[PDB]
Amino acid sequence: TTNHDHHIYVLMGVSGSGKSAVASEVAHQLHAAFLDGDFLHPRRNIEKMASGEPLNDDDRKPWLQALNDAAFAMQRTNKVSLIVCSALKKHYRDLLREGNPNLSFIYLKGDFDVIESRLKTQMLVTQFETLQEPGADETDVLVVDIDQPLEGVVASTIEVIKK
Amino acid sequence: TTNHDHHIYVLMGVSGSGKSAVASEVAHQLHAAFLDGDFLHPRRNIEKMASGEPLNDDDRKPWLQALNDAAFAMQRTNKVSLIVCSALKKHYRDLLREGNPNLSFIYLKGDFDVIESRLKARQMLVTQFETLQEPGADETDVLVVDIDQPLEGVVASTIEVIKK
Ligand SMILES: [Cl-]
Ligand SMILES: [Cl-]
Repeated sequence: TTNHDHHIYVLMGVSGSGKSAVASEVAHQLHAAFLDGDFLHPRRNIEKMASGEPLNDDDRKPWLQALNDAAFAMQRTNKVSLIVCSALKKHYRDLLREGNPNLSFIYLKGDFDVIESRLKTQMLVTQFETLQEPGADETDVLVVDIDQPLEGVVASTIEVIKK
Repeated sequence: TTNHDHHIYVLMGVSGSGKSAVASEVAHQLHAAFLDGDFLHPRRNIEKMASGEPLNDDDRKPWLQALNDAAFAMQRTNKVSLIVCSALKKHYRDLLREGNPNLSFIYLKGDFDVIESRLKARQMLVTQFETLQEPGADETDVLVVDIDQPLEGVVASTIEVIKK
């Protein structure tokens, strides 16, 4: 039931890296399916998040699981699928990869100053702390330079789904 | 924690009535948020479908819960949220309504002739119209939109209805 011709792109990166804005535009340009993963967070996680707490590994497990099922669902009937999901850790990425050999990552990149100077500084401090940038041991990960205008980021995102 | 200034629109109707393609154009045209409900079925249902097995109320219960949750999550940070769900039974509509007084439906409506032919160009269909319970006078949060129009026409009509 995996359609190896079909593909899922997880747009990943810290909060404020413009993930949603990119995925939406790219998806309209490409007529792709699009799922903002924030929406799948379980009520508990949002309470915690909204209250001002940063989540941990076990808060995210059930969420990542939910993204995994939705990628599977989406690759059934869409040639190209986009999922916004921060996927900060390598272990989280692995959870998304399971049973999804046709799923890969677009890492919308930038460092602390760019992002901050793009915009709660603390939230942002903790994301970068949690971020584990994917090394040479993750073959299915492409990177986009977000130190550019939205339109250029979208286009680089496009040239990478089409490369 | 519902936010009454924000609103969720669920596009209902039988498969082939164009739900997803309409929602996308509207969502993009309105900088609105958009969730195609099909993507939230559990593995369970998706494996079943892969086996040409058409679902019953039970397969749908957890799917509909998941949707209800997404609706709520979506309305935290979006003035306008769009969700695609065929939602043919009244009981499913109420299942979406729970805790979401701020969610209504856009019933994308057309006779069988009109959807039949959209499908051929892409049995379940007859069955579908069969399962479809049309929302009566007692469902007050239901707007209807005629789909025997050019898609741009249908898109324009769904926006008209949301701005009402
Ligand atoms: Cl972001
Ligand atoms: Cl449809």
